[PDB]
Amino acid sequence: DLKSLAKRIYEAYLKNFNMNKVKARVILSPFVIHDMETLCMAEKTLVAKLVNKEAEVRIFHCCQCTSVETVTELTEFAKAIPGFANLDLNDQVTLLKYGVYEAIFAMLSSVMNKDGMLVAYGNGFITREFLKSLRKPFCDIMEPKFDFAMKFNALELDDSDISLFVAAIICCGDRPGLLNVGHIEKMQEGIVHVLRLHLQSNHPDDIFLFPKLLQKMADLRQLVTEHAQLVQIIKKTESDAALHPLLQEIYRDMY
Ligand SMILES: O=C(O)[C@H](Cc1ccccc1)Oc1ccc(-c2cccc3ccccc23)cc1
Repeated sequence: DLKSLAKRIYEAYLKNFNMNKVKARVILSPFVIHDMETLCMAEKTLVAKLVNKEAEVRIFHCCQCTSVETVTELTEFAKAIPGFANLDLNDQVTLLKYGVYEAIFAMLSSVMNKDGMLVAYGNGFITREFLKSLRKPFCDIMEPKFDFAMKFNALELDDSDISLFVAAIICCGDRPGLLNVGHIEKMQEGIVHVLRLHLQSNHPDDIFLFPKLLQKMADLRQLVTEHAQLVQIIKKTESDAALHPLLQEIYRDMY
């Protein structure tokens, strides 16, 4: 009843996300981008988009491409959440608008380790060092995300846990401008119930796992606000680039 919903959500997650934590950890052992030199050759194989321009922009263009891919996937996933489809159109869109970036960063942790992160479906590996060497303000984009990932990854969740977490992020009753707050809260109530009990079953060796995750939720909301603004800065300060149209609509006057 509760069990089943966890199965249905986990399977939806498995069908709809190209990257998951089992597949990432397996990979994490091909091509390393660690300096401007190795970056260029990376751009002779991996990235088929910009295919000069300032290195900082090339990098984060490639990053926004993946954001958009994930927004697509999160939409597919959400449709498979029992009940989601039945929400008002405008609500489904508002939930995803305010939800996707929080969920993006949650799942990004899966491909990050203390050295760097998998990129482009796990065929690239850009070092944390390298990113930290990019000119301001670009060297300050990914650092807070690695910070979050190291704390998240310490909880040692698996995909079954993550799938329910991501569902709970999306189905959140307090996003600004919802119509049927009542119904979304009822949905949230159900999922969060399943999540807490699931964590207790799956990880009986950690009493406080569920509360730890609620704290991570708080962390991600702050992480997203900070990201929105640093994005805002870069839009004003740098025009050599341009933000993807779809991301422009998501970022718009939210936080
Ligand atoms: O939001 C995102 O998609 C990423 C963060 C992320 C990283 C890795 C995986 C998932 C998400 O942040 C971005 C940061 C910077 C730019 C960007 C690039 C070039 C020109 C720009 C001009 C103005 C504003 C922003 C510009 C795009 C996305």
